[PDB]
Amino acid sequence: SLHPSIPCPRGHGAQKAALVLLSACLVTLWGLGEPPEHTLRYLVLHLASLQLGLLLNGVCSLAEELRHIHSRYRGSYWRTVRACLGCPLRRGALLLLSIYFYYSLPNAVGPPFTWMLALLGLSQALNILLGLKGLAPAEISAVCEKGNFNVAHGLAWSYYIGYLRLILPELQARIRTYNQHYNNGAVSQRLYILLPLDCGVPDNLSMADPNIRFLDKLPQRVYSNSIYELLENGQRAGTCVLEYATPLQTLFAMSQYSQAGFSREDRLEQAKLFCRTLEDILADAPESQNNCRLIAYQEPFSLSQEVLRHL
Amino acid sequence: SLHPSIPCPRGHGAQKAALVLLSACLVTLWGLGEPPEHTLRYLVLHLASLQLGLLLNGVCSLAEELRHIHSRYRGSYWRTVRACLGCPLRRGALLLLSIYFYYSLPPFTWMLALLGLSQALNILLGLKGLAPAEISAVCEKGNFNVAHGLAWSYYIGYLRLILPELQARIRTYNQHYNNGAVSQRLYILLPLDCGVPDNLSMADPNIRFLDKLPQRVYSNSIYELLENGQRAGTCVLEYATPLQTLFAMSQYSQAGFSREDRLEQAKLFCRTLEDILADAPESQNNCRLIAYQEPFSLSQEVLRHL
Amino acid sequence: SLHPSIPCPRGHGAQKAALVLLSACLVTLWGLGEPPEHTLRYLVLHLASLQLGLLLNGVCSLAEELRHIHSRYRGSYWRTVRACLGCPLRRGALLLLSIYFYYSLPPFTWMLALLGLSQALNILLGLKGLAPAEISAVCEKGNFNVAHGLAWSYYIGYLRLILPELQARIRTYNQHYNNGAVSQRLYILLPLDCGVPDNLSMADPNIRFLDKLPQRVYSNSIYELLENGQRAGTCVLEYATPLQTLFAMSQYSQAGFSREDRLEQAKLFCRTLEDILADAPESQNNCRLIAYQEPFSLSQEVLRHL
Amino acid sequence: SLHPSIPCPRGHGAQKAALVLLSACLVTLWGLGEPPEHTLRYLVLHLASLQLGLLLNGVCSLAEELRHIHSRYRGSYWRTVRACLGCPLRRGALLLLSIYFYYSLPNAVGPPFTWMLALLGLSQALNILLGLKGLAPAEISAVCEKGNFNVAHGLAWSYYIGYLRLILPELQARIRTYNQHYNNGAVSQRLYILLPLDCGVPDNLSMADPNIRFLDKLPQRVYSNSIYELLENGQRAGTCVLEYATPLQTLFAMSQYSQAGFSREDRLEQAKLFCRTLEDILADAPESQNNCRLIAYQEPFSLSQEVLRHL
Amino acid sequence: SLHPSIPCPRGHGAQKAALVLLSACLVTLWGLGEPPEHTLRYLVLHLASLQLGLLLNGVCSLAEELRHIHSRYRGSYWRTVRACLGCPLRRGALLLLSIYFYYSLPPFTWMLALLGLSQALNILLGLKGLAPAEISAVCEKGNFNVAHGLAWSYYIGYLRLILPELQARIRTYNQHYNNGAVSQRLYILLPLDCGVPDNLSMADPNIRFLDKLPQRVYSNSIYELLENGQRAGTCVLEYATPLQTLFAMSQYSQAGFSREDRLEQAKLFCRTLEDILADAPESQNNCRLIAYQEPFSLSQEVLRHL
Ligand SMILES: CCn1nc(C)cc1C(=O)Nc1nc2cc(C(N)=O)cc(OC)c2n1C/C=C/Cn1c(NC(=O)c2cc(C)nn2CC)nc2cc(C(N)=O)cc(OCCCN3CCOCC3)c21
Ligand SMILES: CCn1nc(C)cc1C(=O)Nc1nc2cc(C(N)=O)cc(OC)c2n1C/C=C/Cn1c(NC(=O)c2cc(C)nn2CC)nc2cc(C(N)=O)cc(OCCCN3CCOCC3)c21
Ligand SMILES: CC1(C)C(=O)N(Cc2c(F)cccc2Cl)c2cc(C(=O)NCc3c(F)cc(F)cc3F)ccc21
Ligand SMILES: CC1(C)C(=O)N(Cc2c(F)cccc2Cl)c2cc(C(=O)NCc3c(F)cc(F)cc3F)ccc21
Repeated sequence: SLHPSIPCPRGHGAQKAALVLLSACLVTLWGLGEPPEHTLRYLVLHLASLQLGLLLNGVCSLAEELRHIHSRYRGSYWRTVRACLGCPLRRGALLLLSIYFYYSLPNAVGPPFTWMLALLGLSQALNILLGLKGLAPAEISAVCEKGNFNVAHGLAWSYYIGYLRLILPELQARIRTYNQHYNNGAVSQRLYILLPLDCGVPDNLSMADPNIRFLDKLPQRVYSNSIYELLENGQRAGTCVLEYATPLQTLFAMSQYSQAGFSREDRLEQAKLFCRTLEDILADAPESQNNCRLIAYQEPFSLSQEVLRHL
Repeated sequence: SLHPSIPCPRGHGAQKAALVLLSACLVTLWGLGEPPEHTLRYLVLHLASLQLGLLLNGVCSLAEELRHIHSRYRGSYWRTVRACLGCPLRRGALLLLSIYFYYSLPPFTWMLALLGLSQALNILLGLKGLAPAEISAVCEKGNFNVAHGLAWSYYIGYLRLILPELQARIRTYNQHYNNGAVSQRLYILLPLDCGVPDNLSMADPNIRFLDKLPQRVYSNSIYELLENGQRAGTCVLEYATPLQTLFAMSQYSQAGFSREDRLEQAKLFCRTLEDILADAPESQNNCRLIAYQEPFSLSQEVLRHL
Repeated sequence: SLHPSIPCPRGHGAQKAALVLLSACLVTLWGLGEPPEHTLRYLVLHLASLQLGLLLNGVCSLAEELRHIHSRYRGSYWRTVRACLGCPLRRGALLLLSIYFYYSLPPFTWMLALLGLSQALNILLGLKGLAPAEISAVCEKGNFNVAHGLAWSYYIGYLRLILPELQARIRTYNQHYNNGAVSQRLYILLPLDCGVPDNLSMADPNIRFLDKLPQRVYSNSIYELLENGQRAGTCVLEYATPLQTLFAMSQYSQAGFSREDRLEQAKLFCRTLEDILADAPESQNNCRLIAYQEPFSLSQEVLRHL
Repeated sequence: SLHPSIPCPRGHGAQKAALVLLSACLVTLWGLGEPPEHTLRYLVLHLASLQLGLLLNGVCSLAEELRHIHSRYRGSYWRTVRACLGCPLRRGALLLLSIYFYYSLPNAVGPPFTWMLALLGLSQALNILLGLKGLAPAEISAVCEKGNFNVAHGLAWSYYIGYLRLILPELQARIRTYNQHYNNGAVSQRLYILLPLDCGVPDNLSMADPNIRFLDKLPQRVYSNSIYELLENGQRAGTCVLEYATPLQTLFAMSQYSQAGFSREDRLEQAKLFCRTLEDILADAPESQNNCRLIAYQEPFSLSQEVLRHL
Repeated sequence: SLHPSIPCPRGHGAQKAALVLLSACLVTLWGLGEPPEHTLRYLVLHLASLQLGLLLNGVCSLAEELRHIHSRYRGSYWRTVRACLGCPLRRGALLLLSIYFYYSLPPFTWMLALLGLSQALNILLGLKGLAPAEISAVCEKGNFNVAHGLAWSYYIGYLRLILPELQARIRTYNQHYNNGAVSQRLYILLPLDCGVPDNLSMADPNIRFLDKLPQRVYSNSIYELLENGQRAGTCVLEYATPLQTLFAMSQYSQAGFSREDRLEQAKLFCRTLEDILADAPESQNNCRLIAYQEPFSLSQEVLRHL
């Protein structure tokens, strides 16, 4: 909600679509009136074949993982087996069910047991070699945003743990001291962290818009926060402690280099994700309680207008 | 390499396994000896079913992304369809070819309904789950890991700004004071357990603080290294704060960052910091990384690198 | 009564629902008018199958606790069997009667093997899930809560030691001072959001710190109760520290305790603390519990109870 | 590990036994060689009946949870439905599967759809009213321990957050200062916390055993901690900051009161669980960086011997 | 956008031309409707002949690089074979498959000898020469250009080191100058004709040299911009010395750098310099590129950008 261009967390729309598709398929099956015994047997055989294919792919992965057991898996074999096949005992039970219900049940549509196993191994080898069973970017994004497999996650958490959680307490006291000592307008008691989505972070904040102009270094493990006054049609509508977000600058510098594999599309994606994650952390932090305000913006507009409307 | 516990980049053992499995499958198919027209039809049907399942999964993902199209994909349907279904042209051609072969190769709509029901059950319950090893491999290949971002930010923000002047400051200190020669390399420690005391001396009594390097300010601390009570050497010891941040991430509940994930990302962070510092112009053998896993004397490990 | 958003203890709505379901079942069996012998035979068979499934689940539980027998049950097999199978004599008699009826009522070993397989599948995959509402009801009934312990500790540890002396010290401060006299009741605030600032001024500027009560010392404070900028009274304001403890528990990842559970336990803590203080011999209406949920004027809410 | 009587966390042995039983059942089925389609159909129908019974139980639970919607569920029906029927879409899909399979598949042993529904409703009503489906205490304890549904966990976390986390940092400095002043042996730099499993906590630690005697009050929120010395055959072999665990005292007081429903067997179980939870928290917490040691004991034995052996 | 004569990056017009050609071929095949077996056999034979010709060309290339194996490829035969034969596995499989079709489809040795002779004549006389358009496309695809190196060196050596301090020096001179403030940007001139005078006075009398910026001895210059004989502003004009380097390169005979190539590389240099400066962190709109070619008024062109 910081900016309309920042994505929201993934919902359960896929589950709802799956439920609707299941209902439609059930309605079609009831309408056609085909025998249900064949339907159940074929569905069980299909699921058994899928489980056996997953087993074969997991074994193929285990073949390479066995050389990583000493380093990535603390020298334990059951850990590697679980990482290759998911839950060990549940998958084993599913495999036993597959074996029992394929070696016994009739197979009108499907190969015989050992011939089916050979053909399925051939198909799995073809999938591994040619990469047919790949992951579309939607699934990769969902996995990344579910298990927190990102770089924006790391950058935002580092920003909170290292810088914000350290200056948020003393910020109010220092602002109050500056207001009391110097009787020359008023200063808002919240640091406004700017979040340029396009990751364009100049070293000089005043160059973003001439209205934002530096006024004074806020008096004081040595944090220097330059305060800026906001000119509205040439008149100072107020002043505030304003600064950029350095993780966005590090994201941009990551995109510049060639040892990152981090392109402009990925840079913008991570900028949006970092802004959202920092919003979450600051919303649910004890230090950030009417203390700091995030101002996310994408240049298509003047910065002073948004800073003032948030003021 | 950096440490025996640090996982080396993934090898091609999966390709060797695929080759072995392909050889075994060819051997057994030749042994059984059945006409290949039936095999071809069955395999084409299998790929057709797999492609139809992928299409249904993409349809569900499209229904999910209908509410994120305007923000994630700049409000363009082409990007959303490509994200949910892979490459548009390639996947579309593959699905069309599979459908044509499926219709040509000898119930017609009943099979489609059964396949749709099976895919809906797979998506809802989650039978075809992604194994943790596959997820880790994909994330590492695509640089979708937290440690990569943390290490790159560490290099860009702190290392790149102090390494050029570290040698100059060390030389100034050496020409300003003597015995006691400080090493010209920043010995960055990488404790894989991620338990970092706020002071080196607290972590190990064999390590003593000596002085502070001359200096935004960048204060560095030169430490005394002890052995049997005698000073063996002095180096600019400095913990890698990204590991402390990983530990704090694992502490909080909002991160969803488990201890096993913490150790794995510590290993990845050390490895990618090695990779970054290997080719970094600012790194000219003036910064040596030390990785140690307590099952230990830290001072002995530091000296072994001297 | 304490707050509209605090859940009252569960009544017997499930009993009414069961009665309605039983009445509907009687109505529908009367409507069909099926012979009762077959109905009874099938009901007994279903109950025997459920008993056998419970027996197999208890066998699996006993296999699990065979290694815990030394600690959980002090090396006693009888207690282990009772824990894994409920009442020993009653469950044993019920299982024996069910087996006898199943043998008498008209495959036998095939059905037993299939029932064992079904129970193994239920235990492995986890089809027989537990409803979260049922889990919450069981926890509330059997005191398997966290807020229960939190509130009992807060009452026993702190309230029980200050409530007798709070009125005496309030009176001492009243006679020491002059005319609005401080209220002789403790207005313990209970912010259900669990976000407690260290100072009341930060929570609400209209509330101001005024003085400290005279004294193993409890430094209870006396605050200015400003309405429209004028002091309408004086009393002792004191946050509930178990709320801060629950907040810190929700913050950490080593608690298995989420924000939804945090609000749930704040509700339960307020409810059971009020229940304890209602019957507390030390409490003689000398401490008034004030609770609120932020959607708010704190000073006006406090003045309402004044 | 602290004491042989403290129960270890539940392992996956239950699933191991389940897999063993499944293998035995599969072997038995293969030996009998009954028509596999009959077995699969019967299993599907049994699972459908179980799902329908769970649906009826969830509906009955909702019938009482709906009156708590305004307070316990923040006034939302979706929350109540989710809390009564588990995951909404997954449970709905399972229910639709059960309905479709029962309405279509033949059943040699099984009532017709409406008559089966009536009989299952009667059985569910009987189970609810009479409590026939009695939850054995072992599974109740397993669920409570898995989901942190025990007062011991809350008391341990409160003990850590309120008291230990505020004194453990400065404890080392205070002990070092006291050692600097009074050179009259040396005091251990680790706080020892006594855990009486019998929940018998006297007000004075000295009266617990003659060999333990209070020496001096450690100089400093008043965190006055009394140091105690150990009389090994009349000699002060060691001295340390020793005190009881007040959560165990509160547990004993709870057991004394009749308004807690907190019996003696439950008191012992909760004492053990509190000890183990505090062990875990101190093991992983940063403040307890080899700063505190827990001495858990149960009187069937001298306390001083255990304290010395831990020293 | 920098200049009308600056070429845009190569598009995909050839893809559209191929689409039109394919459409015409499909239309004529549908119109004629000749049997497809002969068409397939002829096309397969033609493709196999093309593959065999490429194989023979690669064999000759390998015979050439048998002496460069130890210099260009560090003494590894596999890299040399890949260089002379494209992707090893893909092209090897293509050649094997083409051979398999060629043998399967029905003299044979005479055809192979004739194909070898045709390849020998193609290589010796260079019939399959690379048109300059294809060479330019490959160079712009793989970034094989003199302009690329020149612009990258200009950015990394000069612009990246003077863009930051230029604005500070300009601000100092602005709060040092009594009388029109100088612009805060570097107005780099990019004369596409590459005829650069040693001074701006010779370029146009309407532009006057005024002063030297305070100072690495970069020592930029500030000029007077005369409009109608009166000063309209002052900017830090500064030629692009890589253009002079390109001109001097074209002058000499050892460069192999004709005037056409000189103009092409000047245009490419300007385009890639703009591309680099667009994403350059040091560029904060403090350096405005100016390009101009006489079919001209330099002073008016500079005033337009103000
Ligand atoms: C960013 C690189 N990085 N990635 C990861 C992962 C870890 C690190 C890392 O190690 N950084 C770091 N370590 C230092 C140690 C010393 C020293 N003397 O030892 C000196 C340094 O440079 C001053 C140090 N720096 C760089 C600057 C750091 C701290 N800092 C930040 N941080 C971030 O923005 C940020 C981005 C991301 C992502 N995560 N974070 C949080 C860390 N913003 C600041 C704004 C102001 C201002 N407005 O004035 C002043 C600051 O510094 C004053 C505090 C100095 N204290 C710091 C700790 O205690 C000793 C010295 C600010
Ligand atoms: C809270 C953590 N925790 N969870 C469980 C379970 C057990 C404990 C625990 O161990 N607590 C504890 N033990 C101590 C021992 C010493 C010592 N020197 O030995 C010193 C301490 O700190 C001063 C001790 N503390 C913390 C302070 C505690 C008592 N106290 C509380 N109570 C709670 O908040 C609370 C929350 C929940 C839930 N349950 N409770 C009841 C305990 N509110 C207070 C408000 C004031 C004020 N502003 O006026 C002053 C207080 O105490 C001043 C000194 C009184 N003391 C002196 C020593 O004897 C005991 C009494 C207050
Ligand atoms: C839903 C439905 C009816 C369906 O559409 N298919 C696709 C399909 C084929 F794959 C193959 C042939 C026909 C159809 Cl029609 C399917 C498959 C099975 C099954 O058991 N496949 C086992 C199996 C193979 F068939 C080939 C193989 F190489 C390995 C393997 F392990 C069950 C039900 C279905
Ligand atoms: C696994 C297997 C073979 C099994 O062991 N039983 C136990 C059992 C009975 F319950 C009932 C009779 C015999 C057996 Cl033998 C079972 C039941 C069904 C079934 O459909 N039960 C519907 C159903 C009822 F019959 C009575 C009722 F009150 C509600 C109800 F919902 C399917 C498969 C099995």
